[PDB]
Amino acid sequence: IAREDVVLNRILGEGFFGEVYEGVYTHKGEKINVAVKTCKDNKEKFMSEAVIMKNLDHPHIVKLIGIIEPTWIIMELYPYGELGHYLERNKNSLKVLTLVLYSLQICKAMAYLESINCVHRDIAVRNILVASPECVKLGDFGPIKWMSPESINFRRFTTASDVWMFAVCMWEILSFGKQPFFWLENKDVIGVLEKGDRLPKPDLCPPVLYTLMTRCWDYDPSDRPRFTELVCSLSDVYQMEKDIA
Ligand SMILES: CN(c1ncccc1CNc1nc(Nc2ccc3c(c2)CC(=O)N3)ncc1C(F)(F)F)S(C)(=O)=O
Repeated sequence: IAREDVVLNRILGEGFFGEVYEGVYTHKGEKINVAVKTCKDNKEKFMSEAVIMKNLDHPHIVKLIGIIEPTWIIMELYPYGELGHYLERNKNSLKVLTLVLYSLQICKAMAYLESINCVHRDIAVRNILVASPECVKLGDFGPIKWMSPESINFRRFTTASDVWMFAVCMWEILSFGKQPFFWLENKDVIGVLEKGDRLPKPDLCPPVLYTLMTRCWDYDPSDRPRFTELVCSLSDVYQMEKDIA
């Protein structure tokens, strides 16, 4: 990938390491809309996540097109934008079926990541991209109100703590993008969790799906479902909602 093959058109916004731009990438003459991540120990880490994304090849994880070793990461651009904002715009037209579909698609992403003990740390609707109305994609690697107790208290992140956060993300999806614990300030989140209080069931969320969510919010990380079991469960929730629809 040569920099002459990538034209920058506009700022997309501000990423962890530097600016993100949108532009177009052109070897067969096809014009491809891309997001270009840039970088102002953090350079090497910037590169590490890029190499990881280059090796990931999954339908529900954002696609890396190439890397320009001013180091640019050329990612596929999804113009629909973040899932959170997509949900709030279309909350009156979106059906429960589709919201379970989105959760299942991210869970398939996570299940793949789990199989290589790869902890993601930012499974949140703001970090999920809408590729099409029936396809969401998990964004780049990494939020007190999304984190498990053992991450808030001990800065420990495992696949089990990703499962907790995944259930927080499902809560966000079934809530059409509300922020978890928006009635709480950060300081009293862990206190609330220590007591055994959780997020309440969203109005549109089927009870079977909320039971699954509560299992992911087990204070004990060992008791939480694995992502492989969740995919089967949600596949099961999805087929049922589809039959009702
Ligand atoms: C805007 N930013 C993001 N916010 C949330 C998730 C992802 C990004 C940027 N990443 C991507 N962003 C997009 N598309 C996209 C997004 C957000 C909007 C738009 C398009 C239009 C818009 O108005 N907001 N497509 C692919 C990627 C990716 F991941 F593959 F590199 S930022 C804070 O500047 O980093």
